[PDB]
Amino acid sequence: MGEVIHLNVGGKRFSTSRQTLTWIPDSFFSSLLSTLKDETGAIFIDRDPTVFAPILNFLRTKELDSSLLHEAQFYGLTPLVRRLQLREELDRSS
Repeated sequence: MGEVIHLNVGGKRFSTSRQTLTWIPDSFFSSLLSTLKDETGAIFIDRDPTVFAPILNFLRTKELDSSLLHEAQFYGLTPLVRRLQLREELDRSS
């Protein structure tokens, strides 16, 4: 049961599950999977992959581990955006 989704994000390859990409509703991925594919049949995402790895690992693990915030906003990853903004609030000295 389930579906394996292969992604090509600006030339860097990732493989994940449909579940991982769709637990956040109304996101970029929600729409994407409701498209452009490369030679290999992977879904192509025309974005810099530099911070995609930490985005993907958040979607997998539901825990964290700025450009990350900006990409999370682009992809419409609501809880990640929130937790990143609150991380900033936590650090405030004024």
